Amino acid sequence: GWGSFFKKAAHVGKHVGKAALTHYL
Repeated sequence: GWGSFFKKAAHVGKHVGKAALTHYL
C-alpha cells in the first residue's frame, strides 16, 4: 500500500538516518 513507505520509509529512513547518522557518529 502507500501508507507503508510513508511511515515505513519515514520511520525506516528516520530511525536508520538517526541511528546511523545521529548515532553512529
